[PDB]
Amino acid sequence: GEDRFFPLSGSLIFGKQGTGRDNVDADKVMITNEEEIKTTNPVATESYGQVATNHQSAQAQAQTGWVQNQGILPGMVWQDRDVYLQGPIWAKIPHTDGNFHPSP
Amino acid sequence: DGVGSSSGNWHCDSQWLGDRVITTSTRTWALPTYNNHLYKQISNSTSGGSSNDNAYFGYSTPWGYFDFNRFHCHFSPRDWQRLINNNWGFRPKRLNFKLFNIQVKEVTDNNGVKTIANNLTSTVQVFTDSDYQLPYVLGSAHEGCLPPFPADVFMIPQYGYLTLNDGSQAVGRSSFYCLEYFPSQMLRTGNNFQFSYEFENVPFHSSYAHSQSLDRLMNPLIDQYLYYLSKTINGSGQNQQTLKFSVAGPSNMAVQGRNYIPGPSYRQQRVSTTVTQNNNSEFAWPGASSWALNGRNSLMNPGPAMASHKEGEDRFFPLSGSLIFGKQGTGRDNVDADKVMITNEEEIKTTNPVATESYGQVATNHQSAQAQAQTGWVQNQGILPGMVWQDRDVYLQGPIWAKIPHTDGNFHPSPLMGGFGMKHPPPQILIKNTPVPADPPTAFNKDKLNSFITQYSTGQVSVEIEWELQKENSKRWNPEIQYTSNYYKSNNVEFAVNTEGVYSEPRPIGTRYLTRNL
Repeated sequence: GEDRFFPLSGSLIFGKQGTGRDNVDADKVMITNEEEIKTTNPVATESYGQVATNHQSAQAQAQTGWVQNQGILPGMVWQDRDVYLQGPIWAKIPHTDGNFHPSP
Repeated sequence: DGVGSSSGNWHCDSQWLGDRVITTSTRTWALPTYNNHLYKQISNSTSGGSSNDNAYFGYSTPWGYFDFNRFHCHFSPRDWQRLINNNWGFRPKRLNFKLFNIQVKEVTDNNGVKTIANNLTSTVQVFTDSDYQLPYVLGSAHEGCLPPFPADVFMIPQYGYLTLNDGSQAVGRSSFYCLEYFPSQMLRTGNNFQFSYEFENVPFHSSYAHSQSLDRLMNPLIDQYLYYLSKTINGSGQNQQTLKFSVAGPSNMAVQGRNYIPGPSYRQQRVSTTVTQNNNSEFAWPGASSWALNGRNSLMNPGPAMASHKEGEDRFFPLSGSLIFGKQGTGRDNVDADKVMITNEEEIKTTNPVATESYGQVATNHQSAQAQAQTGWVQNQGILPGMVWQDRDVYLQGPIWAKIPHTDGNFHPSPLMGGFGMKHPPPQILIKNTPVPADPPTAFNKDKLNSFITQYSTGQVSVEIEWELQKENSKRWNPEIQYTSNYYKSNNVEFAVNTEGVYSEPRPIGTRYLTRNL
């Protein structure tokens, strides 16, 4: 319902034909939208959720904090970033001891 | 096959085929009588009731076990060099264990002089647990392995295990195992024991470093076709805001986009070797990263795999994250820093974050015209979908394999201390002197016989492991780092015997010298 904003560094930004190198106006580029993927995936600009930070008691109220980042859990499901016609087809998975879901 | 014949010969050699090396090694051992032929339960309360966080309940057995889980057992320092200089990766394939030339000796102690005599008919009994039914203690990096130097004689360690407890008290689920209830193989002098084992397929260990870091994978000559937000404020003064974009390229290196990110981090406290720079407080236990289980804090010893000293400053090390090996002839407690050997993670800093430093930074709120942007620090990070790392390095003094606990699920079960995690590892090999009782009373008595004969056994073991090698294909032009000996003169030779006969290993030796492209 609000498309006015976008994640700072999380979005893909493509330039329009004949676009300068530096300090080009917002209308010179093409900003990518993640809208489709919001069913399985959290909003990039918002916290993942909320979690209890202490134990309640008769004396103590319950305090809960914000989860800013979250790793994988065992029940967790997501999708990969969308494939644009202006974007990369493949990538090389670095050769390493271990990697998780090596999708670029 | 008799008393006079020999059970087997001494076969110790390393034969290097192109793709595989076979390391045979033979030692001679001495097996005492533990617990006076008794099972006994042990707890903290047996040692002392001082700690809750330190609490245990378990059983010590008369049995003892062979442990060959360190590389120095199977490799000479020259064969380790030949391995780590010429090969990218190595993996174990098969294992062959022989036990032969067993000889049992009764100690008859007369109060004038203690006398030792050979006992021909006595037996020693040996079984391997191939069903992994007994608790598997080998993967814990306990002392008691084969000695590194083939000429030493080693005493076999006593077997024991821990089970569930609440405090020092047992739980209904705590299980008691009778090692005597098993089909062991009894054998006398003139009998030999052997078995073979084939390692389940595991990934090669990486003996290579990386020749380019994860954050520089790009072409330094060419721009990306993607843009970043370069400027927001359009100038000093009120109401100056402009979204301005720029092509990420060689000029601004950091802001480029990347397909992959470094591995997870669990932050460690940073301790400096030079002692004046450290805080004047007991921060060891209080200020250390730990993990709690069942209301019980287990200090986080090498949990993740992370670079140690960042770069250019090696003076410090992660508090509990580093591996610390002791030098030859080192005390048990409060030994000085120069008595031990501190391991360096330096190689792995290309794909992995520095252990002592935060993983990164993250936005903690939404900006607005009224509100500034606040960002916090990420102290620990889990796996993400684009995340890449490497495993901790394999030292010649360190563990070869570990047993992956049998559980519903696990992620990348590589042992955090090092080596090859295995669902079914090489089976434990347990050995005990069969008891010979002293003269029983002439009248029958219900009570079990508590009087035995002082006795011990000897013999030789042969541990033959077959390895699989991944050879260096590297195409780089310039020469490569290798492991060398310091040419400069010294009173002694490194990795050689002393004047009084004490063998020692001067420093730890990792596997990562050769490099490879990331």
